[PDB]
Amino acid sequence: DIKVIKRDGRMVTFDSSKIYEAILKASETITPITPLIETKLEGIANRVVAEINDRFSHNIKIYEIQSIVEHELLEANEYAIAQEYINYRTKRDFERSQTINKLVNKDQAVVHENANKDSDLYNTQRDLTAGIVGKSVGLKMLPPHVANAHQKGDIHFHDLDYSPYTPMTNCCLIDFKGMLANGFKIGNAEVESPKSIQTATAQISQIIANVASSQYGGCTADRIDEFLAPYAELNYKKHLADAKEWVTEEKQEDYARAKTRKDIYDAMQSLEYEINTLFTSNGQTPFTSLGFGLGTNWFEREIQKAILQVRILGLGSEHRTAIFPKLIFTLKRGLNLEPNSPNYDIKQLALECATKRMYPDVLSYDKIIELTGSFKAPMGCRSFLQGWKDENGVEVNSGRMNLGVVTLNLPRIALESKGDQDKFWEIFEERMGIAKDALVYRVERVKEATPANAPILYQYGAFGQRLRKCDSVDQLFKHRRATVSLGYIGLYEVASVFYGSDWETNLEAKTFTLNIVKAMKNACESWSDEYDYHFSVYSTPSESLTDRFCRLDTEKFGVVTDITDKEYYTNSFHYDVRKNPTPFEKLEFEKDYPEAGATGGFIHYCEYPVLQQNPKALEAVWDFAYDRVGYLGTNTPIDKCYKCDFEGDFTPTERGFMCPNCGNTDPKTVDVVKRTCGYLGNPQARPMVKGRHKEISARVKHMNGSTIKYGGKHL
Amino acid sequence: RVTVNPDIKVIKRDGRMVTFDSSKIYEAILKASETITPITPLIETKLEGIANRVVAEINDRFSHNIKIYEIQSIVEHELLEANEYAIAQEYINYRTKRDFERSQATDINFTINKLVNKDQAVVHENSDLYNTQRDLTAGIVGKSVGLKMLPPHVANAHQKGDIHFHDLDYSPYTPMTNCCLIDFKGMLANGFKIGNAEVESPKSIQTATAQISQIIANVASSQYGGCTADRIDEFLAPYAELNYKKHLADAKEWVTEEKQEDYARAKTRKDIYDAMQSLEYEINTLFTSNGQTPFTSLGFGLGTNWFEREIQKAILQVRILGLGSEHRTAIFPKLIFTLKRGLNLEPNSPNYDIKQLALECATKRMYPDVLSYDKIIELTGSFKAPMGCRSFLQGWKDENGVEVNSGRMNLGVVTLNLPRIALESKGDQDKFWEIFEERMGIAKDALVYRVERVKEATPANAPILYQYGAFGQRLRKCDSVDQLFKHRRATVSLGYIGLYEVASVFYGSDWETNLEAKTFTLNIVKAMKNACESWSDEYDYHFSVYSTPSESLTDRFCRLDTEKFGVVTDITDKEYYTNSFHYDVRKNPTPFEKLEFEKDYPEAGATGGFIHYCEYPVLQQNPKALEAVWDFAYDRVGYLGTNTPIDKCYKCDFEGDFFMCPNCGNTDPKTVDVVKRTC
Ligand SMILES: Nc1ncnc2c1ncn2[C@H]1C[C@H](O)[C@@H](COP(=O)(O)OP(=O)(O)OP(=O)(O)O)O1
Ligand SMILES: Nc1ncnc2c1ncn2[C@H]1C[C@H](O)[C@@H](COP(=O)(O)OP(=O)(O)OP(=O)(O)O)O1
Ligand SMILES: Nc1ncnc2c1ncn2[C@H]1C[C@H](O)[C@@H](COP(=O)(O)OP(=O)(O)OP(=O)(O)O)O1
Ligand SMILES: Nc1ncnc2c1ncn2[C@H]1C[C@H](O)[C@@H](COP(=O)(O)OP(=O)(O)OP(=O)(O)O)O1
Ligand SMILES: Nc1ncnc2c1ncn2[C@H]1C[C@H](O)[C@@H](COP(=O)(O)OP(=O)(O)OP(=O)(O)O)O1
Ligand SMILES: Nc1ncnc2c1ncn2[C@H]1C[C@H](O)[C@@H](COP(=O)(O)OP(=O)(O)OP(=O)(O)O)O1
Ligand SMILES: [Mg+2]
Ligand SMILES: [Mg+2]
Ligand SMILES: [Mg+2]
Ligand SMILES: [Mg+2]
Ligand SMILES: [Zn+2]
Ligand SMILES: [Zn+2]
Repeated sequence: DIKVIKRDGRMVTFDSSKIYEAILKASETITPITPLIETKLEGIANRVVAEINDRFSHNIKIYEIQSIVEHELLEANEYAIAQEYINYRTKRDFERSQTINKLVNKDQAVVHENANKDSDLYNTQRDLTAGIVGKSVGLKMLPPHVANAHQKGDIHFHDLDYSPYTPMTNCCLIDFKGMLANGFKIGNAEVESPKSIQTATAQISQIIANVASSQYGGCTADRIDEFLAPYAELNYKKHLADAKEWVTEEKQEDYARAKTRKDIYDAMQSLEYEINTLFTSNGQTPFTSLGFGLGTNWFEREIQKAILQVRILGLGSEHRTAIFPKLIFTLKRGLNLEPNSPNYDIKQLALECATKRMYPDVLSYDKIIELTGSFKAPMGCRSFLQGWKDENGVEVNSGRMNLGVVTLNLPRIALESKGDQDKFWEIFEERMGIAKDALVYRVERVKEATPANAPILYQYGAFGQRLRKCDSVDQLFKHRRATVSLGYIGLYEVASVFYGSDWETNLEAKTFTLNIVKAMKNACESWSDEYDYHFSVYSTPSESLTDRFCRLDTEKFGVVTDITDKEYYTNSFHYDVRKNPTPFEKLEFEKDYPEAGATGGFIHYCEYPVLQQNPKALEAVWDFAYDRVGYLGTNTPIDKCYKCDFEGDFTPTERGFMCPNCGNTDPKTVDVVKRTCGYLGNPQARPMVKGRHKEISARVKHMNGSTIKYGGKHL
Repeated sequence: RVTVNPDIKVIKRDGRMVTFDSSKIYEAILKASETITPITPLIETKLEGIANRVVAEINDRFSHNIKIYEIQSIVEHELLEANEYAIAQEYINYRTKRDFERSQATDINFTINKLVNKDQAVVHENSDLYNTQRDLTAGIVGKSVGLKMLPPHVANAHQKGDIHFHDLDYSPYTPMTNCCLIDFKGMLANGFKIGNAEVESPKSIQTATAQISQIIANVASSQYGGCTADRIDEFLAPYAELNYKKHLADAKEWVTEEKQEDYARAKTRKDIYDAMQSLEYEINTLFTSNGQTPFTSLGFGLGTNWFEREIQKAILQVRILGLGSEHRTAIFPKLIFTLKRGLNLEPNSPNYDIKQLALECATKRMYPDVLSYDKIIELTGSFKAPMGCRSFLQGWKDENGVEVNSGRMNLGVVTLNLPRIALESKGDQDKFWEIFEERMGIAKDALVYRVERVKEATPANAPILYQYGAFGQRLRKCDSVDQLFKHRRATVSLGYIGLYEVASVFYGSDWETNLEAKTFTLNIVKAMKNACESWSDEYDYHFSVYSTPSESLTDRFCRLDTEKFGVVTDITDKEYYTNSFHYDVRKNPTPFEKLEFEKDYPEAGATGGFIHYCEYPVLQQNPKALEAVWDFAYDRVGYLGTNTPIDKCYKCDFEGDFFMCPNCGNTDPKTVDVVKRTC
């Protein structure tokens, strides 16, 4: 290892952190450290070490290290941190021997957190430029008042990187049943109907990879155990015919049964791994959901079991938690909910999986039907289609899509209200009109698409009906077949402005938040009659919005107590994550909001401790939730550090998450899984924005218990 | 007066190694001083004393080369040692100003705002998928940024059409590499991380081929060129053997002892076919950010045992059968079959049955192309399949004396517009070699730049390549990627095109029979070979002569020359340039005549990339005729591709070469199967 020559002459040992901490001090003079800046600095620090060993062999001087640090800062295009580092380092060199320049424009004086030349994948880097062009051109395509409201922060026009630059749609339920049945053309090949479940799960992932790049939202395989089971019956028939030729007569049925079991497991094992190797143009994996649970026969049951035990096993030899696809298990009274039900053994398997992998989320078969008019898994994260029938009276769920999302900054309306609820509704009506204009423009823009733009969607069965190149894409959107999302956020903050930080026990406060949801549902019903598309109230995931709205409102209104001071906004109608109600009180409080009109999109979370050796505690919440809420997710500490074998809940810091036992943050040797919003995420692999990270750090547990499964060893 | 170590060379910012020149240091210090006070003899004495301390420190801190910023660091250091704080302040301020402005030429936010507003150009060509439409804007930005990053004389040469700097959409904006031979054998044996999964070694051939298609997808997004699975029948065989091992174990529990061996054999043969079927269909459903299928190749043929033979047959059987119910011809991956005397060449050879199958496949489809095992060894120093289209690695032993082929890559291509040089000569070969020497130097500056650019890549920019085995050795995040490029490990491509047009300028249309006309074209290849060998000794990367594929480059050079020189007879009047050294496409020599004429050019030094095309009417639907060409080619050329298959109209059921359809006139690509070579 190379030694370092100090300025006085003595030789010290190469301490790599002296480079990082130097760069850190220069960055902190511009803006406080964040998880995103942390990985940016660590990547730049690695390049410095690389250049040092590439340009020097036995020793290196201090000023030689300084010239590499400044050189690598300019090679990474970090002009703001470089200007600070160079001026300070130069000032100290002049002082030891006895500002220097200004060369950065207003837009380069800020640290760009989502752009790391030394850390990002190539396709991530090039797609970044496509998104900048797309957003810039897209802002001029919008109606100017809609574009102005987005820029100010009154509303949020979602997915500007993709829409309206392209007439892309949002999310959808892929009609896998129709596609796999008749075959389809994908890429250069036009495959035929699969003759086994292995070929079927292979075609599914290839369909997902294609759908993921024809739309800016997620996609779901609804009732996968049911449409996959016929292809697993082909496997049984195969193995049964093979048993006639080779196997003893007394063993032919056990042979075909045992081989088909392994085939089903291998097919779902392939679906798990292949989805985790797929990626869109930005380098990130596709946002995918698998829904299952309503199958009853042996093949449908085995597919359910194989999905869960694959997720339980984990990815690779380290058995890491699979973040994608999202698994959604359907609970149904009489099928798997009661201990006497035939599929109850699968419910106990899904309970084991949720205590080890957080997934699966659970749907209430009946409550979903009541809230949304029919049963289906949510499109992507949490978007629900409403009950809809075709011209022949046939119920149609899979094959339907969402056309776009626009979200209202509700806390802003409360902060502009100055404690006057009459002024709140006055501003609320104005903001609703802007959102209506934005949503109508989205519908017009998506209708300008052509079947040739996304053949997998419009021509080969993903949207249910196959169109010709001459047909209009609106044929699959009109008559309320497609949905349009009117989003919102921060009902807690809206109530805190008028009723204080402990309004949850105030009925008049609760009524206010419920009347806001009903008002949005009322307008959506009116818009749905005006334009004959299904507008619905959507509980927007706070993955990026919680930071953007809180950041823009802090500039406009300052540090408002309980609102902007915490640096995040509470998601939709959710309970204040800082308070600690029981999971039973939480679901009883929140259940009123989807019933009031928030049915276009919704979810419920609960924070548990380590539940791996206590699944019945989780089962009491699922059973309690069946009659009250439709979509329930389970959060439980399932992190793991592979340096000291610690398992539990990592301690959040200003830079991300570190091991509570040894302080390890290296994502190569830690498995940190947190619920971003609906989906799970790896905050050590892809760090979240500061606001999203603050909201995650503010979450308290809802039932007592230990957040440590394995304490770890002393290193 | 201190003398610099003569073993030290200055590495310019664009990668060029130049002679050390202490006057460059003195003049720099002088320019900073003149901004403060006029020069005086007393100041000169101080400035040349400082320059001496700079050269002494250089000799004290570096042994072989030194970068520009390392010299500047010493200049600023010694200025502060000499207590010339006024000069040092002016020098640092000016040097830092130029360093920032130089980095801002790679900034997107500056140029994207200009692209959408005022001065930057968008339409620069002289497509329905959304990801294609979004990728167009990424390439517009990349080409606009890339042109400002290149050395100015390289950019001017490219825009004028004197050279072609390949893949401006991707490099130098990103430090991406070009093509490679993926080291599948190392990845599959030791496991690897891909996406979010740290997968283990495959326990079956079905899992092996599934991991291959996913590796290919991830590699295809980490580079702008093709990738190749070399000797796929051989490294897949150990995984097909695992299928046999577990089938024989199941046979012991379910099958009677008399049938146990036949059970494991039959099931394993089916598993092999199913696995290769998946590889075929999964490759065709892959796509890069532009929506196109990644260019991929499978090389196979040298396997001998039962498992290797079955993998070869399965590959050819799947390709023969076609894609889908209509049995369309699969264009990707390219199949490259290895002929070898004693293994499958002559009718008595053990694998001759596979050659017969390959001949049937190449006739009914287009692929497999064939490689002469012996000729490739003679031309490239060792045996390996071409990376991507036709890029060949040279024979290379690693630091442990082991021959390495898979895991190596090409760093970029720059193609000389040779027909233009001939037209600029005005009939005088003396001016040709004069202009040829100049264009040669410009291409050298561009290739040196590409190597310097790809070395800026970090392992984290492409973990599948640098960290998880695609390039052989696995690097850490704090290592340099150059470890996998240097010591001639990676190749650099010097391209050319249009030897027919060049000779025709000085010798007329029918020069092929002129002995001195061919000697001239062969001297052009030899001049390129010798230059590349010299560049390889200078920079320690393998520069090689590359017969650039025509693609769209043959239209860019011809279109730009038509604007510059007009309609020249036999040159630009046909609206295309003949590829590299190939025989005139308008002339119709026999396959044996064509191969005898063309074999000299790889032998002359065009070995970094080459292929031989034969399009003879007798070869259509005639496996016997094709075998005559393969056999004749084995001892003469190294890489041969035969006829394209008949274009099929699925309506009206016509077969021919047609675009429209002679029997009806259909143009719908859904009911039409047209097969063309990508390169
Ligand atoms: N042991 C070391 N290993 C690697 N880099 C080092 C080491 N010590 C110092 N550096 C580098 C990192 C910075 O680029 C540069 C200045 O860092 P700094 O910690 O202030 O060093 P220093 O020698 O001035 O120490 P101090 O300020 O504590 O006296 O020196
Ligand atoms: N306030 C700051 N602004 C910008 N960069 C800073 C700041 N503080 C520290 N740094 C960076 C640049 C310094 O070279 C490096 C090491 O810090 P420091 O020890 O203060 O400086 P130094 O090593 O140049 O001088 P010295 O050791 O003589 O104090 O950290
Ligand atoms: N891995 C794959 N990915 C995508 N398509 C595939 C894959 N393997 C096969 N296909 C295509 C080829 C056919 O057009 C269609 C049916 O495949 P498959 O179920 O393997 O039937 P098959 O006709 O090859 O019969 P079998 O495998 O049962 O002998 O799917
Ligand atoms: N051949 C060389 N020998 C020694 N030092 C050199 C050489 N070329 C450049 N330098 C050093 C001297 C200065 O400290 C620094 C910048 O000098 P300069 O002549 O402007 O280089 P350059 O590569 O930027 O060229 P130019 O500005 O002419 O294009 O580089
Ligand atoms: N006007 C000046 N004031 C101060 N120092 C100067 C001035 N002109 C030149 N120098 C010094 C510092 C420069 O690094 C060095 C070489 O000059 P110059 O080639 O113009 O700069 P450079 O090499 O940093 O940039 P460029 O990228 O344009 O080559 O001489
Ligand atoms: N279709 C697939 N695509 C990608 N990786 C896969 C796929 N199937 C399995 N893998 C991964 C999982 C393991 O880490 C590794 C080995 O897979 P595999 O050979 O199926 O082993 P295994 O442990 O599942 O045993 P077996 O299949 O014999 O029961 O590859
Ligand atoms: Mg210091
Ligand atoms: Mg397996
Ligand atoms: Mg200069
Ligand atoms: Mg098959
Ligand atoms: Zn630890
Ligand atoms: Zn026809």
